Amino acid sequence: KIDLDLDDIQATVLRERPEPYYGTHAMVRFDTAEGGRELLKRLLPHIASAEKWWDVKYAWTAAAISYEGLKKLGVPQDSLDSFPESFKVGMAGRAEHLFDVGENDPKHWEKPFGTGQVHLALTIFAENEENWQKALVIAEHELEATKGVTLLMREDFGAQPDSRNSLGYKDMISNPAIEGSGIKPFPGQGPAIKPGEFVLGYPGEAGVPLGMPKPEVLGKNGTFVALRKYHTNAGSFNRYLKENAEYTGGDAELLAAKLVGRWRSGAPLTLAPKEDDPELGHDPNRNNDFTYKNDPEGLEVPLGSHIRRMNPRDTKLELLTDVNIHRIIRRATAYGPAYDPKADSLAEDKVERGLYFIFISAKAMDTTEFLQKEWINKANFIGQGSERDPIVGLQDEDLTFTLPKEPVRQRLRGMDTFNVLRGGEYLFMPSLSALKWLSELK
Ligand code: HEM
Ligand SMILES: [Mg+2]
Ligand SMILES: [Mg+2]
Ligand SMILES: [Mg+2]
Repeated sequence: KIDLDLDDIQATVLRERPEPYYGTHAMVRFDTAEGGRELLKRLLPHIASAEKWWDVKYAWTAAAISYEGLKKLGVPQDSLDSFPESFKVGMAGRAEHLFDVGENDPKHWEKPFGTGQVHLALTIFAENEENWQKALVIAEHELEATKGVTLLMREDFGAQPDSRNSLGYKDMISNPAIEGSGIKPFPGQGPAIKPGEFVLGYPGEAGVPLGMPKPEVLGKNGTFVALRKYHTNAGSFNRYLKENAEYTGGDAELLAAKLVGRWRSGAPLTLAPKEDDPELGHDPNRNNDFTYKNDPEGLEVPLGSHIRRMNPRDTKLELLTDVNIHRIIRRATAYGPAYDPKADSLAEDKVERGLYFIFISAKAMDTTEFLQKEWINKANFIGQGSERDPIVGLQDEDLTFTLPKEPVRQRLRGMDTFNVLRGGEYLFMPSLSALKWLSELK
């Protein structure tokens, strides 16, 4: 059944990223309360809802608002107080619960981020360059027309060869299935998570709705967003694959597969353990149909590989854990020059490429802080001590990655931080009704 008011929920909460994809991220500041309210009234016609999210849509526009954004809009103090504390503090201010330290410390963040300047994040997704522009010109026009707001930054994304990300992996394969979305999960995508884990106003896994913003028109059919921008050091990554390829029989593509858990083509190593299977990788009805019940030792998908860290499935962990409450919906967008596998100079790390991530969840701040602190930058849950995620963890050359083989558990060292945080924000992705309410304040 459809249990979700799809016509009130923003499209981005349920729509997969288009294939191929083009778009733009835009960070906006509200100079005056009335400027903010007006921008929303002008954008609101162009914010698509999640109606028939399984159908084709050549472009849609998303909007998500920071605490500072809500404050400036004039949201009353008793409504501001109903948002979680983490959201109030903002992402930079919560760096300690995110292990955003070292290279990722907020003092190094790119300009708009981490300062409270970002009030409104606008994202345009599109499947061809023509509808990207059509929606872009519409966005730019309404911005120009709104005195009282200024566009802080703007960056285009997508147009990647074969849609691969900034390290050449097929991304956007595994996202949680939502009970009540109207669509049965792809094989191996189950189980359908209770809808209140991802949309406010609805029961979660524990049977009751999560704490949500007040009044009901502001919080219902909304959700929370963790937006993070990374810079990718593909030079360092490439040199790492070459240096350590001896440990996977000279095959650098197998080593790239062991660090993520999937070949760059998308095939998971549980379904393609010895050689790539690019047709498997491209097929949504095949590329996710697996668990780890027959791989308890990480011989196929290593325990500390990226996808297995982020979604352990039936892996035995240290402490009891309901994986269902630690899921996140991801929208990844690669930006910058396309990834090149032969490029391994030091200067390749200086090419401005990377990823934007929009992580969506009714408790997005909690789950992002949880994943960052417990499953990316530690390995106690998998019994590998201080090993950290090879793709996005804050690496130290003397930390290791354990690559299980026959009959020896090989250890690798000398990793650099391959994806460096350039900034981020905790945002609130409001319902279509809540957006209208915000535009009619005061
Ligand atoms: C920063 C650079 C990152 C890169 C290059 C990257 C890349 C990937 C790739 C290639 C996959 C496999 C494709 C797929 O399963 O859809 C994946 C899966 C996943 N990643 Fe990341 N990712 C990054 C950051 C993050 C972060 C910060 C998080 C969470 C805090 C995250 C959470 C996940 C999850 C939940 C999955 C799905 C696992 C599953 O259901 O099997 N990723 N990522
Ligand atoms: Mg949307
Ligand atoms: Mg490259
Ligand atoms: Mg960059």
